[PDB]
Amino acid sequence: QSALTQPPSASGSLGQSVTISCTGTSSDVGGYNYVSWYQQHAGKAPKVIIYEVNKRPSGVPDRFSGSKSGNTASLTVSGLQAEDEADYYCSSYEGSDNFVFGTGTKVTVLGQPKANPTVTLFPPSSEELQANKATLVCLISDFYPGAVTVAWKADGSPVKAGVETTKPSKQSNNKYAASSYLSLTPEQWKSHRSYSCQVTHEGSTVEKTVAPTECS
Amino acid sequence: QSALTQPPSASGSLGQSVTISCTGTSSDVGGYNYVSWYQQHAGKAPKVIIYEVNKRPSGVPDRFSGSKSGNTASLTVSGLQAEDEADYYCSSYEGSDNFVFGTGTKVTVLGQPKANPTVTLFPPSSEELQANKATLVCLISDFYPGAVTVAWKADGSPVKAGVETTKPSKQSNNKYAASSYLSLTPEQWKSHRSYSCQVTHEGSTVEKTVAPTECS
Ligand SMILES: COC(=O)[C@H](Cc1ccccc1)NC(=O)[C@@H](N)CC(=O)O
Ligand SMILES: COC(=O)[C@H](Cc1ccccc1)NC(=O)[C@@H](N)CC(=O)O
Repeated sequence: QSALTQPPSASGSLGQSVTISCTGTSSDVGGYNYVSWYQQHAGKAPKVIIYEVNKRPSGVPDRFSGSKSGNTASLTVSGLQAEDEADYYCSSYEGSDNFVFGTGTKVTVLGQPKANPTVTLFPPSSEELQANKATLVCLISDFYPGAVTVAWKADGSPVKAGVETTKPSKQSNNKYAASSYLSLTPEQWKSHRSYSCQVTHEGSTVEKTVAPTECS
Repeated sequence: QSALTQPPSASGSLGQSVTISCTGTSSDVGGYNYVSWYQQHAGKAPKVIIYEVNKRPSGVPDRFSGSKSGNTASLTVSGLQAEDEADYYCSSYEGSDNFVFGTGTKVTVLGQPKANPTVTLFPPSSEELQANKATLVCLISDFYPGAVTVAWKADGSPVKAGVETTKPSKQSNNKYAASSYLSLTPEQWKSHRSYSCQVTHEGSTVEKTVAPTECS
């Protein structure tokens, strides 16, 4: 019926350790030894890092370890790293082949070094302009925290109009990425001098420009 | 690792009957009758919706069926109810360590017409190769539901590492558009026949190839 009361948040520090614990009743959790832990990364397939309460599949490292106490098991992670930022779930065998999960926890490894973005501007394909099209993409990546402001200007004065930015998403490196594209026209692209993309991240503005190259 | 595989998106309207797949071939023993189907709404904890190919726990409406087709675990949400729009995972238990998890299928009760992705592959601008670096940006715009799958190949052969994908973000036209990039040294760049990016999205599989002919 109900889930296994799991806290909604935790916080650790690079090298430290954090114990995420979920609780239930003496019917599902409290009765057996099948309290397992999952871990999916921000809207992405789950993964198992614990089973039979205190155990791990031949992949999860030695920082992962949970153990059942009362009617509540609990996982803890030391050697805390940035890549550990994620939502964890707790399961537990119920009655008639029934399995129950926790209410979820989102652990945030604090103390994570701050990064300034790396803006890469791109000129329309050698083939984009062949189909009578032209769109520029401002690749903002490798930055942290996860908030940024992307802006576009024409030959010098604002261009805001026909610009689509996307939310910032974590990468494989535990930092963020994010693009922003402009849709021009070969003609709305040629009849100019230089377009530029501006990325303001934590009081640190970056700004690359672009000009037409004949070849690619 | 992602042995089990499934559509990026599977959508329909009310009444319809979407049919998610779990074609986790990867050959396997081709005899793992333990396939589960976790349903994961947004902002909530997953939950076994079907288990053992086709067994259903207490609760689950008959609207759901489960089955293995040679090497294909499928699920069907006939009469697609509104409250059925979520992410639908799938799995097979292996070696008590290998809990392989599908990749996730996000159902969507159609809210607007279907919009296929508009991928445009970008090569590293000359000025960038003038900084001893290459970045290939794959821009995917104008689609729906907001669920895409991106693959990378260098010379036809997959590019399993160095690739980055963003998370679908609604555009001003409420049409999703994500972006994927692959960072590589000018050498890797120049040392390959042609580079290709190819997103997935409900049947269609548009792929764009880019050759390293650059001006620098
Ligand atoms: C997979 O565990 C089992 O084989 C089944 C339960 C089950 C099977 C398939 C899907 C959900 C639940 N049996 C068990 O887990 C039991 N061996 C353990 C217990 O009674 O606590
Ligand atoms: C029915 O719920 C299950 O499948 C669970 C957990 C699980 C998690 C992720 C992927 C597959 C299985 N599986 C089981 O209980 C069994 N596969 C393990 C056992 O028999 O002890």
